[PDB]
Amino acid sequence: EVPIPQSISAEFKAALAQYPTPSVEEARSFVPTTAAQWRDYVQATNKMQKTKIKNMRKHYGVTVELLDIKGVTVRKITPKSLSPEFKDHVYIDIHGGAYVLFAGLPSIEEGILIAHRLGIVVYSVDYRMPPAYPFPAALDDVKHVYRVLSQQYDANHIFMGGTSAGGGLLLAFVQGLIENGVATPRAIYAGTPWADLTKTGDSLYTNEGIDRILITYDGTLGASARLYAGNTPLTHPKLSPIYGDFTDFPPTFLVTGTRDMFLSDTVRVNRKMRDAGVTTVLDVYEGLSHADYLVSHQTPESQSVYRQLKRFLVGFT
Amino acid sequence: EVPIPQSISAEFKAALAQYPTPSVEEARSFVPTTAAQWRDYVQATNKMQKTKIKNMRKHYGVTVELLDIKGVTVRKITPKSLSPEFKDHVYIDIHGGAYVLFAGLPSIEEGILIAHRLGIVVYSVDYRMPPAYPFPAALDDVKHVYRVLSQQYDANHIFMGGTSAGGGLLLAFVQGLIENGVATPRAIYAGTPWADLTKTGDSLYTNEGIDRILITYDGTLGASARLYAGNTPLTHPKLSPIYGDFTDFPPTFLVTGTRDMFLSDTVRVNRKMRDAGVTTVLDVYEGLSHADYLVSHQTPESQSVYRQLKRFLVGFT
Ligand SMILES: [Cl-]
Ligand SMILES: [Cl-]
Ligand SMILES: [Cl-]
Repeated sequence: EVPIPQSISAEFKAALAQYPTPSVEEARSFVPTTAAQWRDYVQATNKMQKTKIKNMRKHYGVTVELLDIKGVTVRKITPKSLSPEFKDHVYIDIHGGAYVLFAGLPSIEEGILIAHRLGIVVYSVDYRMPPAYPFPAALDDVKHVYRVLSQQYDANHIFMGGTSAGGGLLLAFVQGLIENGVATPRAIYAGTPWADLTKTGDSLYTNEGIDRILITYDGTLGASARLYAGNTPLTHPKLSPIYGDFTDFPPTFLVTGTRDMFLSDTVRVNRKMRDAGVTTVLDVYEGLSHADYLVSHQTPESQSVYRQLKRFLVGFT
Repeated sequence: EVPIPQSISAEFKAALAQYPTPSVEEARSFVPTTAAQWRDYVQATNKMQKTKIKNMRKHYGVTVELLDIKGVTVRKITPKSLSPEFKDHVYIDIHGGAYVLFAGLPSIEEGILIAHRLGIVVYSVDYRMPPAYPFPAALDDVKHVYRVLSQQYDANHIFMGGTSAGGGLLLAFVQGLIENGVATPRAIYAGTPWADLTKTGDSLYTNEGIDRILITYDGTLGASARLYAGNTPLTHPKLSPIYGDFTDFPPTFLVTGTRDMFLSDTVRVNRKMRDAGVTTVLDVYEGLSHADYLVSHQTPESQSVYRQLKRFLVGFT
């Protein structure tokens, strides 16, 4: 069949060995259909994640300050020391979770890694999600936070980033800034972005059962897309920003992996950006699934992701 | 459950639909193990490729001149229209063919595309191959041709590129220049390089039966590696340049695709280059198999490859 990737770090090999190869069958059949089933999936998953966040916060020694910005919950994450290159810049993090998971403290996982590994202050947006708040609630929240932080720091001193759903939301958001004539962030990061909610990217098929994190589109992933979308067609560019326009995008850093089910959508975004004359850096990791650099963040591969992101953003300071 | 990639061009869809792709079992089914077999296989395959070349020549209207450079056959390819930015620059092409295919006129397939689409004079090296001339004959040939051309043009006015085996050979060649303190070419291109002759890259397993050009390692591909290597262990860095040092490499453009069995080798090379401070641009195409931009060159995808390569190299003139 398929061995653990032989050329990856021994640390990452150990990480992969410790999860059983989960079941495509069991992932496909897991689909909430009632309000109580969605609520409990979300609440139980978030409770599990909150413990990880507490440990990470203590480990890296970051401060986490709970704010309200124009009615949006935001957590400001400050590392023990800051990189001099990022003086007077800040980073706005848009978390992932397939548009249904990781509200509250669980939202700040990547935000902690960014703050600590880049040495930059991070504002992680705790945006609204279905079932209660489907599209466009999350987009409205990001807009309202950016309007405040852009006035306080200047657009050209703001970096933004997000993984997975947060990456897709970010692309949709920047598309909206551009079509409304509003100044964009200096540079952005999209980690394995959910750039198309439909089952269109080839790797959704070919890395089914290979991506150890997403596993398949056909269970909660597609169902989470439909819940977020409501009666909006899934090809609407603010749901699926691959279908929007990338003209005038700020320089973008895109991360994915050879086993990632969102490999295709990440490279589709890269291609459409380059065709629009956008500056991009694509960084694809051997052997890596969707967001593996988050899931297994104490690996050389994870360190590499944030090292290369730092080098990229430093270039625009 | 593996549909034709839905977002690729109509032209590339027609190309994939109409191609009769061998099963993995067929491609394993057999493999030359004697002289009759290797010579028969090579001749038959080369005959078909010769047809493609004669037709591409006619279609693109390039001029081909037959050269002998220190006993090495080289074909000089001049397009009907030259790009002004490439005045006094030339390109050296190192063809692919798994180190056994496409000697003779068949060798110039990518050289034609490069000459026409970049508008640059191309020297395509017709290097010696097994079974008659195993490693290091091809590498010696490239060495000889570069010495003469570098004298003629200056190294900073030479670009070099290669696809598949030719890409691997070019990486090995450039490592050798650097360890001997010899001035390297200005910038280089490696298209889906064979950077590791062992079955190590994860995509050799995961894109088995998905990559429509290579299909599987475990047929003629792995056999061709062993024929080329002879009794040299496959991890020798001049066979498998992923195991060499990429420090001081010139800026490199790397191309691959999400279905490519050499996706992994390509991104492994990219990661070692970036870790060694090398400037790279990585361009991954949705839905594309090994060298699909050559096999199906009359597609928007293929045009995009060379458009992006041209942009990259023009930046270094
Ligand atoms: Cl997610
Ligand atoms: Cl890149
Ligand atoms: Cl080849």
